[PDB]
Amino acid sequence: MNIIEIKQLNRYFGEGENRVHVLKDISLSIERGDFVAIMGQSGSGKSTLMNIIGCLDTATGGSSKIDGKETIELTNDQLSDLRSQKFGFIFQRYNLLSSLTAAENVALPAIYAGMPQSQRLERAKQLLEKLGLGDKWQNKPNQLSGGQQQRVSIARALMNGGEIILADQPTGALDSHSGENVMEILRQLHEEGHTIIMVTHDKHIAASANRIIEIKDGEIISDTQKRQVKSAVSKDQLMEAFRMSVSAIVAHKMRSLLTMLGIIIGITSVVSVVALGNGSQQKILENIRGIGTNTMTIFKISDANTLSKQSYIQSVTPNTSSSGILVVGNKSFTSANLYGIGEQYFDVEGLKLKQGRLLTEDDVDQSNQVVVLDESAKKAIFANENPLGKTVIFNKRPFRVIGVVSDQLNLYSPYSTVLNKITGSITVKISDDVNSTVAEKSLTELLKSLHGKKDFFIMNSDTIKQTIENTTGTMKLLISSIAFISLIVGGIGVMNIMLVSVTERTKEIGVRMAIGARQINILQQFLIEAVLICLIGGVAGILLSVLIGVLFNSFITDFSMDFSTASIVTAVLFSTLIGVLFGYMPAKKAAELNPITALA
Amino acid sequence: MNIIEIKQLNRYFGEGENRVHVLKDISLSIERGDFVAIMGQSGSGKSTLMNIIGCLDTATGGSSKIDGKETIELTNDQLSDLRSQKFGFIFQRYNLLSSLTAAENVALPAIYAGMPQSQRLERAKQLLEKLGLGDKWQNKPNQLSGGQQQRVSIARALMNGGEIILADQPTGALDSHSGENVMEILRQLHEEGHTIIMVTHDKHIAASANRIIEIKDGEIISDTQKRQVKSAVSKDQLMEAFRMSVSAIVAHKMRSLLTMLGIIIGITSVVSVVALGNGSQQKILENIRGIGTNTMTIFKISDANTLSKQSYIQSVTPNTSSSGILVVGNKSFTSANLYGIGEQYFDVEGLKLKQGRLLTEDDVDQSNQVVVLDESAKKAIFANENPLGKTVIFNKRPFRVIGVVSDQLNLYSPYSTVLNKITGSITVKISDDVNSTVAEKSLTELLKSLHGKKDFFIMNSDTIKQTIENTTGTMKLLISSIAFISLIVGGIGVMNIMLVSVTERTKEIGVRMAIGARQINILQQFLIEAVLICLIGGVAGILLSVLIGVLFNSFITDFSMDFSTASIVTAVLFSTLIGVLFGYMPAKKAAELNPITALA
Ligand SMILES: Nc1ncnc2c1ncn2[C@@H]1O[C@H](COP(=O)(O)OP(=O)(O)OP(=O)(O)O)[C@@H](O)[C@H]1O
Ligand SMILES: Nc1ncnc2c1ncn2[C@@H]1O[C@H](COP(=O)(O)OP(=O)(O)OP(=O)(O)O)[C@@H](O)[C@H]1O
Ligand SMILES: [Mg+2]
Ligand SMILES: [Mg+2]
Repeated sequence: MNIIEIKQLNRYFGEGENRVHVLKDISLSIERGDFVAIMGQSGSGKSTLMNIIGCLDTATGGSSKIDGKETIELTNDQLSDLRSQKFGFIFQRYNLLSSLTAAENVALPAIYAGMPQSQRLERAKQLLEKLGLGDKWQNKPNQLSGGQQQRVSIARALMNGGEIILADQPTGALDSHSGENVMEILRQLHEEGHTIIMVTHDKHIAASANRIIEIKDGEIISDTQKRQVKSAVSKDQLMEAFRMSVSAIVAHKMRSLLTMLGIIIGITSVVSVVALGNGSQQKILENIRGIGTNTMTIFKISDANTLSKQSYIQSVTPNTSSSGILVVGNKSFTSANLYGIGEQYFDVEGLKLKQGRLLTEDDVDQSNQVVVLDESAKKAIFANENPLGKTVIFNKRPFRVIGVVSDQLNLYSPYSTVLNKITGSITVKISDDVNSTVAEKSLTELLKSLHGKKDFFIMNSDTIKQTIENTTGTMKLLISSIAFISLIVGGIGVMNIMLVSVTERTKEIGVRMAIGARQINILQQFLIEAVLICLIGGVAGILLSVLIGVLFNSFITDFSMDFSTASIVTAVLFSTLIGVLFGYMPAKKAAELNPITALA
Repeated sequence: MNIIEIKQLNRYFGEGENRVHVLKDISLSIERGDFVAIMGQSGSGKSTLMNIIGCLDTATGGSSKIDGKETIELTNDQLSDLRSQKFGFIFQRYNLLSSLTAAENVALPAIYAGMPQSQRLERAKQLLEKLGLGDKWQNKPNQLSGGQQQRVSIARALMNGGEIILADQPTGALDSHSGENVMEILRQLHEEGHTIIMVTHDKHIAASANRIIEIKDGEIISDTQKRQVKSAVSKDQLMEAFRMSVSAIVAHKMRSLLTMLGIIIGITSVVSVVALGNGSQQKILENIRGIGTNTMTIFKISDANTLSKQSYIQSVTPNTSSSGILVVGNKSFTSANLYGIGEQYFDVEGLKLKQGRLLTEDDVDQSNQVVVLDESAKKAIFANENPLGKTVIFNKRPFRVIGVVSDQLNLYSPYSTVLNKITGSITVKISDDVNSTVAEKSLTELLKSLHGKKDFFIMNSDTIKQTIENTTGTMKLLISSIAFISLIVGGIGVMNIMLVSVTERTKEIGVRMAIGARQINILQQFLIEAVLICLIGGVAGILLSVLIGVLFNSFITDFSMDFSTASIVTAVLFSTLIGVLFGYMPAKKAAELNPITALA
């Protein structure tokens, strides 16, 4: 019976005193397959009514029903169908996508309908033939005249062959020839049973309509008919969406490259400060560990034998000293010290080999008369001359100098040599990883298991092992809070550049919604636009930092940038989960507001 | 004679095969004060010629002369004058600024002319009266119909009363009433001696012209006259620019807030990592310094007296030991050690006061029999009981226990007590700031100045003083390269958000250029927009970090975030010098391209 039925239609804009009554109790039924012209004075409400009909706006009050179905009660996808297949909208200001060619702009409504791309380009091209722009099918909107852009808009409206054609001043910018041809087209679609509702100011145009409504001040003045009326009788979706996203990204080279370089940094920063931090910790903790060791002085040799058979004890020394008199040259250095020490004593106290060698196993087994010299008691006795080989005399008893060591007269001989050839404790080096007060109570246990009840007045020096654990806690807090900054820094960095760049195309959404796209079709390409730009700039990131590391480890002597694979994951899994969230969120808020509101 | 003289005018677009010949050897003289209508088929070259006349485009070849002056040879400011005062341009697609009201859009050309704002709003309002939009003077473009926007465009063209009025389809979107009124206006300006060149498609409109030119395919077909023709007879600048910048900033709340929060971070990051870094260095270097001191053992008392009178020597100790036997209870600890030490020895070796007191001056002056105990030789002798007061017996000679100290049987008495009451070197503490091998050769000098030629076999331990200087160099590199990152991070952060947000209004520039603004008038508000948004987000920055510091120093036990005033300056002077450079650069590249090219 009727195709459109608008009863009691009201429409307001604005917020009193800024509010205006724009459509005033409009009641209009349009007959199926009619040709209708709407005329009126500039700013009377004509475009506003056209939008509510084609489901771009929605009225403040009153019913509007397409094929008798109330539009407000329809679902958001149900509406997006009407806009793809029921309506075909020629916009007043033509609303083309500026990055697309003419042809591409025409075919676009037919992606959301889901026709194969080979068919689209040929049809779109034929629509531009019929309308006179077969010449310009490759031109983008801003390479066309206004009247050309207008005809591209007309083409697009005709692309999905919608039953109803809403034409809002479709000849405004065109000569009478071009304008007639366009009327020719519209007339033929009327003849093929389409329904035409056309806003116009030119009367010659309005004559091609059988019905002519006049609007003034939001109300309906005229209603004229020449005759009576005739009676009436997601898988590929994503392949396409991906293609959309890519050309979208290539079209906006700047926005894209900056967005992606935004994420690149918010990775390489976080990663390069985690790896700078752990590199300087290695060196700082090492500079401390090399200042002296941590040991437990027990102040027989089978005790110190099995003491050395742990993994929580790294080295062991039997100890025994001697107070006596040395001789070299004429000089006779009185009250010298000959420390009878173990195989591994130079490990246990971390003394470093300067010159020659240290006490081998053969020397302690044979009670060899060989002495390793203290740096200070080496230079004093031998001036600046090689002391290797040359002899000393401790208590009228020769000793062959076999090497020199670091500091903390001191002389180091085997314990077997001092208990055999000079006179007749047990120190252990507690491991770096094991806990200090654990081992103080692990050694109490493990030795008392060798019966002897005492004297376990066991002393142990562990102030290095303290100020390591003390400065590892400080270096953790530093690296941890520095990473937490640099991460929050370049997450906001991404959010800014993302929030801007996507909201910068909320009109592009409003167009896509008006020409048939369904809510989710938006979210498809805007997710794909994000992930595609996020996991390129991710890959760029992880391997840009790598290159920085190589540059740093090359030029930097002091410490090495040592990476963490945990940070790499964290930084990437963060900087994309944030960039995708802020690529989606704004696109989704756009696609869900009324197309016209998006269009401004 | 003539006002416009166009000889041999050619015009191409595009790059073969994409290039098109669009204006073909056009020769057109227009007579001063004429009323001219240009007609033609859609896309024949009409708008293109209109732009070259009004100095928005420039021709590929051939002359174009306004009042006989060749336009290409004019200077860029000379052109910006013509656009403010010679021409008044009604654009085809109306090209309003969307953030301005109707009135504001109309007056804008008259800021660059430099009329007082009180006069502008009243005139702009009157132009909107004459054209029918006195009702809507507060509406922004996107609160108007197309025909309303059109009339706002017309108003603006008439605002500077330009002699020539280029009107590109100025009735396209308006009813015959509104359109006639507009023709009424244009006719009256013709009557007041203005010159009118008007592109149109409507003939009734073209009849109001005395001359009617037809263009087709870039060439001139018709030329008709009804009659012959009549013969012809920076200081405030910145105040305004500032106002422009502010409303501009308030209009773009998002772009602005993000840009400014962009700089906020690129300060607070750099500053919080400099201050985290120096805080953790303080603690790490302290944890090292407290592990032991650096000293120079000289191994009489007036020597050690004047040795202590330096600022490169912090404390001094006379030294003398004793090997003997202690007694408490029945127990009799054999070969104990009684170190005869100085006033300040517990400073010199950094031993810390546990319990009671240390050797006062009165004790060393009186040779007091009082002993300070080693942590270990205190606990061993007195189990877990207070040893303060209670007596020991070193070599059948009482000693009153006066306190306890840290470690590195050991007993500490005055040197005067051991050289008087027990038996009958000089150690110095080299200062933290002075260099170590300097003082080794400053003490050689300063003591030999006390005659004595030797024995200056002076030893000194300074491995702490090494591993501080060794880890200050490592902590410098860390803080230095971490600051260098976080700084480059949030300079690019600013550049991105700035580059985007300003290039996002290159059309706004192209409009402003077409309506009279001079090149520098652009740079004025875009500098002011930057500095105004940069030195707000700077202030926000310096005092956001301050608040973070207070939060950190509150909750964090371990080390304190200690700020640098050098970083604060660096970070601010960087993040604004970069943001201003990238706020200016793009605006300036826009303002210097042809207005039409900017308009797309
Ligand atoms: N950047 C460009 N690249 C290629 N071609 C262009 C470019 N700019 C304009 N053109 C072409 O030059 C011609 C200029 O036509 P013009 O803008 O004068 O149209 P018009 O006569 O004003 O149309 P209408 O009557 O609808 O207003 C157009 O046909 C257009 O295709
Ligand atoms: N967001 C808004 N706020 C306030 N007023 C608005 C808003 N949107 C539209 N209007 C007003 O509602 C009216 C709608 O008019 P409409 O868009 O139908 O003009 P039109 O008849 O199409 O004009 P033309 O004939 O020139 O195309 C306008 O007069 C406009 O001022
Ligand atoms: Mg309209
Ligand atoms: Mg035009």
